[PDB]
Amino acid sequence: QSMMKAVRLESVGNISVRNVGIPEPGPDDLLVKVEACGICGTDRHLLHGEFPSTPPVTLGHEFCGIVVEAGSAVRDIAPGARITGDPNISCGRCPQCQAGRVNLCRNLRAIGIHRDGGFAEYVLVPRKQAFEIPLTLDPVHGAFCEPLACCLHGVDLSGIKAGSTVAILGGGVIGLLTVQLARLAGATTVILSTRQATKRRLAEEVGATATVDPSAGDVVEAIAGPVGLVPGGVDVVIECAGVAETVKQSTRLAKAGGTVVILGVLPQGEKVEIEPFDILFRELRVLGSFINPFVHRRAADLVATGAIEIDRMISRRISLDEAPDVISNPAAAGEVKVLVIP
Amino acid sequence: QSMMKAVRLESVGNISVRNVGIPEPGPDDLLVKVEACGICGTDRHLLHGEFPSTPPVTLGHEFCGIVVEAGSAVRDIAPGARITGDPNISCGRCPQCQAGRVNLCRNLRAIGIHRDGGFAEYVLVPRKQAFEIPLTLDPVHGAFCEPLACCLHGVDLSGIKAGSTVAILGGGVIGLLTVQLARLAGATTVILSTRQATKRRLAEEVGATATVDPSAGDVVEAIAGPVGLVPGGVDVVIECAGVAETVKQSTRLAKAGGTVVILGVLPQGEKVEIEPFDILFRELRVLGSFINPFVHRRAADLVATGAIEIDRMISRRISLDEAPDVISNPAAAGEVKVLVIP
Amino acid sequence: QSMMKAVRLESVGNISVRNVGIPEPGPDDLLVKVEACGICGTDRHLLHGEFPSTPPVTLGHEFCGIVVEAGSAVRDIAPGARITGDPNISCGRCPQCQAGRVNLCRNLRAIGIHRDGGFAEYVLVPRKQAFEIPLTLDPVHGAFCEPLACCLHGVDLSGIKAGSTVAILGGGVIGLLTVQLARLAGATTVILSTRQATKRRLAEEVGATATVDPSAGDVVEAIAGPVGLVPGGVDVVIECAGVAETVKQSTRLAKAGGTVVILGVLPQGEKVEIEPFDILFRELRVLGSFINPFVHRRAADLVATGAIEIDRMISRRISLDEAPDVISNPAAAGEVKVLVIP
Amino acid sequence: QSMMKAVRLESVGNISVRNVGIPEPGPDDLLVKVEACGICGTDRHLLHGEFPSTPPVTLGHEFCGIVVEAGSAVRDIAPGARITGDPNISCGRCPQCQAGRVNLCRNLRAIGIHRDGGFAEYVLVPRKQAFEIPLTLDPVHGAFCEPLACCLHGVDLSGIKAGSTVAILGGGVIGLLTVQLARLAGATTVILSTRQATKRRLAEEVGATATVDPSAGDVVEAIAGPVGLVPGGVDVVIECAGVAETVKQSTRLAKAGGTVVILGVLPQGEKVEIEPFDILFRELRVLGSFINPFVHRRAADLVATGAIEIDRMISRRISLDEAPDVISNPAAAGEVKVLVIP
Ligand SMILES: NC(=O)c1ccc[n+]([C@@H]2O[C@H](COP(=O)([O-])OP(=O)(O)OC[C@H]3O[C@@H](n4cnc5c(N)ncnc54)[C@H](OP(=O)(O)O)[C@@H]3O)[C@@H](O)[C@H]2O)c1
Ligand SMILES: NC(=O)c1ccc[n+]([C@@H]2O[C@H](COP(=O)([O-])OP(=O)(O)OC[C@H]3O[C@@H](n4cnc5c(N)ncnc54)[C@H](OP(=O)(O)O)[C@@H]3O)[C@@H](O)[C@H]2O)c1
Ligand SMILES: NC(=O)c1ccc[n+]([C@@H]2O[C@H](COP(=O)([O-])OP(=O)(O)OC[C@H]3O[C@@H](n4cnc5c(N)ncnc54)[C@H](OP(=O)(O)O)[C@@H]3O)[C@@H](O)[C@H]2O)c1
Ligand SMILES: NC(=O)c1ccc[n+]([C@@H]2O[C@H](COP(=O)([O-])OP(=O)(O)OC[C@H]3O[C@@H](n4cnc5c(N)ncnc54)[C@H](OP(=O)(O)O)[C@@H]3O)[C@@H](O)[C@H]2O)c1
Ligand SMILES: [Zn+2]
Ligand SMILES: [Zn+2]
Ligand SMILES: [Zn+2]
Ligand SMILES: [Zn+2]
Repeated sequence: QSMMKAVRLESVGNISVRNVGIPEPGPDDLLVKVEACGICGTDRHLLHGEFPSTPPVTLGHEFCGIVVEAGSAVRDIAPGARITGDPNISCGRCPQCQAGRVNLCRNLRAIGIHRDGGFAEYVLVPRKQAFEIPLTLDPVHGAFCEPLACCLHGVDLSGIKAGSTVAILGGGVIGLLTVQLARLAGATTVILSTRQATKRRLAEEVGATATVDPSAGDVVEAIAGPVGLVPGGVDVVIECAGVAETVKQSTRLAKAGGTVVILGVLPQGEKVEIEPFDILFRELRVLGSFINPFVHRRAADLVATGAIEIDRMISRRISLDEAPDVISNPAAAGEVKVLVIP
Repeated sequence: QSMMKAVRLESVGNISVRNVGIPEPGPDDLLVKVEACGICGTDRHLLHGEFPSTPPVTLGHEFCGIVVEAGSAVRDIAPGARITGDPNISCGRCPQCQAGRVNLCRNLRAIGIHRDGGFAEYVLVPRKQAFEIPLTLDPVHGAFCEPLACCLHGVDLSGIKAGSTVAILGGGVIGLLTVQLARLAGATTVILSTRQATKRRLAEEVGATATVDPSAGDVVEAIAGPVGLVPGGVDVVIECAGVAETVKQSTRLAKAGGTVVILGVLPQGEKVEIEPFDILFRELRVLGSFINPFVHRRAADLVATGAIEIDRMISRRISLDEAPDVISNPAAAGEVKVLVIP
Repeated sequence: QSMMKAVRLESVGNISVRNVGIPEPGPDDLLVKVEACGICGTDRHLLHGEFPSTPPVTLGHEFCGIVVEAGSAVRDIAPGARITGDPNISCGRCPQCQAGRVNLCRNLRAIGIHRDGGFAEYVLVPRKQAFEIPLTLDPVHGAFCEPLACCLHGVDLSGIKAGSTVAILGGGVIGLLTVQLARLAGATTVILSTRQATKRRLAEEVGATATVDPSAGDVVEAIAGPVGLVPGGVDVVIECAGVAETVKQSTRLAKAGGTVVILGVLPQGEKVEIEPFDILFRELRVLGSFINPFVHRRAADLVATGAIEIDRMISRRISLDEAPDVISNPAAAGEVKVLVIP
Repeated sequence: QSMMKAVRLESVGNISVRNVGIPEPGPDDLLVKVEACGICGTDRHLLHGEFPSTPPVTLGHEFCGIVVEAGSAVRDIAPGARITGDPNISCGRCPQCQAGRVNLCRNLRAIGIHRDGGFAEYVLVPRKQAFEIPLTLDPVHGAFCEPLACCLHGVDLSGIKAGSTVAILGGGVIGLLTVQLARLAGATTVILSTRQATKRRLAEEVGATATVDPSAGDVVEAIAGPVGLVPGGVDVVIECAGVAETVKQSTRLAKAGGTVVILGVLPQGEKVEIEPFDILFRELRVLGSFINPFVHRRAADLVATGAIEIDRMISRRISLDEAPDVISNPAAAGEVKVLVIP
């Protein structure tokens, strides 16, 4: 019996590297030897039961790798191909799915959450979830297609176009990918707010035209106020922090007629105040943006053509054995993305 | 000197019928003999200084009438024509105006607020604000084009289409016109929530497929709950009450992927709680809708073709002399729209 | 061995009723006892090889019926349920599919074309293609969900909204369903052009505000000319005839800023002249509309709620044995839809 | 009496530099000392009566300059300010205008066509047509805001977004500005077809990822064919040549589900063949794009922030006296934009 290492969430709180069998693919699956899988802040939440899951299960939902076996029903992608995986499996038979709102599937299953994921030497990827990318690419770059696709869906919703002004709240990997996607979609002012200096400097290397530090003073006045960066507000605010303060500032940063996109996840049940008078009189749009419906191919192509800076986003590369400790502890100071390389 | 009665807001709190000169039109104005002007809940707010204004000023911004004099620069509408007036004058030179967001003009002036309005025998209407409608029409029907246009802008924003399910919160004139516009835009379920029986019955006569009474139990469960009218939520919620409770219920009535449109005006500075987790995970849209940008002609045409029921919306017809008392007191029990006929 | 009648296209030109085995469902299929299947003009084309197919094959792609067996993997629709079938099976793995353009799937297979269809006592319907509708419904009404869904996609593309003016060219079943969907989507003028009197009268019974006869004079002048029904053109033209003349008139019927939607199928390779100067200077939109992407559930719900008149659309009800003759001959004089009842 | 040179179109065929009075502004006008006015191919058409005009009239509709006098009603832009002018004056009172389709105004008047334009030392610009830009800017850059705004409207219509693939047909100033706007709007492949080598090289300096020469072989195969640049077609084709061949190739370059935008002006009455079968079965959009509705401020801001390369677009700078000859003759070999500097 041929074995492999896998980082397994045994149950809420219990995570370790274990030896498991190499899975064998059904007729519509690909078996993929993982080149990289990214660690997400969702993975920490999954560990502490803050998001649901079906333990025991191999974590990891941000991965790419080389197809080493195809199932008998798969005929258009062969062994040797490189793919990135869309972890979100929609059912195709519920009313959300039949309306094209596949991200809102009521039977949604995610690879790395309800099915064994990418923190392992090998991972099973159903064919429909597999997106082919060039062999000439840097081997780890494909691991970014998933978080990039989430950001691209948000940027699509926002209406950013040539000449837009944009504020992004939060300088994690989502904020920083969003800075880049904002510039690519034509924004000529892209302001990023984040408390860490290192992350502000990185924002500027990957496209931010300015940055602000919310420790240093009132961000709303710094950005939107009479002597701020963009007096009267920006066209688009993208909230990428998932904390009450940034959600709360978002509408006051928007100009009249502007849009707020909520990418950040605030804990369930937690409440934040809005002012409906202002939403009406300034005709705002407040839009939730959830995962990656029909954008994975575009995301894969952006990475394939080198339109996105990926290398500066990688803070660290670790082994499978090191993963449980990194996932069990909070992120390090200037940390953007940690890649698990099996 | 030829005179006329006008209902004048002398200053905050002070309203009475006065004799004023018949205005003489500039070269781009029409002088219109008023056939009807509607009283709005905004008119009560204006009286008590809750919305700003430039007193002393003739109130009334929902009117139609017969052109009796044209200014020298006006050449395409002659004396004898019937028109309805768009009260909202945009400047055309500020950045909102140049972006096509004329409802967000930073120099906005409204007839009946910053300029003498329609509670008078005659009213001056700049040509660009005048929309011609048929002489064969019921003389008072034109007075509804303004509130109808506000509702039409909201319905446009909402995305209601053939087969949509819709909940409307508040059974004033805006709610009830919105019920009708929802059906016309293709909604096959249109549910109206309002506390007054009389207004629920009227809702059903003008297109509501069901009504609910928020006194009688939990509206959210009655509409969206497992054994409610539309289990799982409606496609579109239009909030037309302008109170904290309906704003607050709106998102919980929407299905995943749904839209909330805020038409109702909540007092400035007043705060209401949302749950950002739900907005994100259920990918909601929350949209403010403000007045009547580029929809006045369509609104006038809907009234001209008889697609909207207007007669059941008129609760009472009063004289100029009776107006100060009706405006100074709260609305009567089953009151929908009061028309001032000079 | 239990048998059934099926109308089989043996090969190009060869069509007859044959006895075939009752199919047995795979684990994701439903076996459906057909209550009705509609005959389409596409079925005549399929017979004469003008559209491709994989003979021998049972024709019929417009059907509804009662589930009599479920495959082992199907758990949410049981025997006894009534369903309508979406005949268009998309692959989910090609680039069109992954972009959400499932109607443009490059591996598209249609029930009744590449797979055995509904002109039989029983039909296999993969679960994802099955849409549940009420048992209380008229048994034959479900057979209209497919052509209705095609029309609904066209009407969605057109931008028809409250107060739109609309011309529809061609009074077959597509034109007539489109008249109804135009009114439901809020059009207040809906003009239908067709040469047959009987079909003009029917158009008026199901929502057309006027009709025109292209034999009787210049349709462009009758509709759009200075003394026509809508001087200067309509907002939306929907071409539903599939002949060179209606395609050619479409742009001249549209007002400046208007939209043309092409629903009609003109023979491959056939050419029609446009005037690019006019398309530019009058800023027209010309849009192709192809089948039924993500609209089948909405179509099924419109039929379920009785928002569409179906009974007046049924010209005749025939047996399986009568089908080969009706399909082999051209349509009769006032013929709208012929239903095959097994 | 203080005088100035002006390039005047005396009547069809007759163009020369003349001495005219310096105009005096009405109360809503600005008097602008011209820093630059661009020559357009429309100016040649105007000379030979191919487009209408109201001679005698000063030509020039692509200009910027310094405000030297304000009319008494103008209070927000003072002498000393730099502005670029929107030449297209809409009436605000026709049905197109009231629907927000200001580019389709039926009473449209253009500065440089129906009113004295920018080929003069001074030009009158009504305040609403004046867009302020920075004094720190290169003095001639403002002259590009008008053609840039036309291209921006086209790019908005096209739906180009992050990751789009694009073909542009014609390498004049419109094509080349469109290459730049395509890249800025997020296109990762931007292919430009033009016969002149010099213009292909320039396309590559300002953002084209590839270029093709339609003299060298079949452009449709070179771009969209099985071994072309983008097998199966691009997302967006923008036709910028205004000749029958490029209009005709446009649809065959588009992928299934793609968009064609027609910016190019083909002579009135001239006809080109389309294939309606292909438009339907490949669900294409063919969109006319006409001038600059509500995009002038965004265009001015793109030039103000330096997001567009302007200097490489200027082929030559000439005096007023040289203008009649340049306008009377066809454009020179590698000519992109000629600027008249008074
Ligand atoms: N919608 C979706 O489909 C989707 C997909 C993936 C992730 N997410 C969510 O998106 C959010 C960001 O994810 P991530 O992976 O980038 O997480 P992250 O590493 O937590 O990034 C968020 C960052 O926001 C910054 N921040 C905190 N408070 C702030 C404030 N008041 N103002 C400005 N910045 C502040 C922090 O950096 P400093 O320490 O420098 O301030 C923090 O690192 C999370 O809520 C995550 O759950 C959503
Ligand atoms: N966005 C715009 O451009 C625009 C334009 C015009 C007006 N407005 C605003 O729209 C709102 C409605 O105007 P209107 O003229 O129709 O005013 P209205 O006569 O005040 O109508 C609102 C109605 O809502 C009902 N209501 C109150 N609490 C409720 C609850 N908890 N649940 C359900 N219904 C409730 C009341 O009827 P019952 O007594 O039967 O409950 C009340 O009559 C106002 O806020 C107004 O300022 C906005
Ligand atoms: N896009 C899609 O997904 C889709 C789906 C289904 C069908 N289709 C296509 O849509 C078209 C209509 O289908 P159908 O089933 O309704 O077919 P149909 O029964 O052929 O209807 C077309 C009708 O157009 C009328 N007509 C012919 N020439 C005309 C003219 N010059 N002016 C006005 N009317 C004219 C005819 O009626 P009179 O004899 O009264 O003139 C004819 O009956 C066909 O081309 C079909 O292939 C497309
Ligand atoms: N929609 C609007 O609002 C708007 C605004 C301004 C201008 N326009 C129009 O847009 C068009 C372009 O204007 P422009 O000022 O850029 O004019 P231009 O200088 O005439 O540019 C068109 C260029 O197309 C190229 N061309 C000709 N035939 C070609 C072919 N078969 N394939 C590829 N390229 C070809 C030519 O360059 P080579 O010699 O290198 O081929 C020619 O220089 C004109 O029709 C103009 O009227 C429209
Ligand atoms: Zn689903
Ligand atoms: Zn303004
Ligand atoms: Zn496919
Ligand atoms: Zn106009």
